[PDB]
Amino acid sequence: KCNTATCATQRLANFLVRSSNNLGPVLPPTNVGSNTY
Repeated sequence: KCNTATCATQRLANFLVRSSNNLGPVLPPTNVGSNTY
């Protein structure tokens, strides 16, 4: 890192901010057919 975590984390921030992909707090697509069709 340079001084704090963000300077360093600026690259992994992605790893985490993008990590929300699996969580998917929301999903316009649909939420009733995710096991068959």
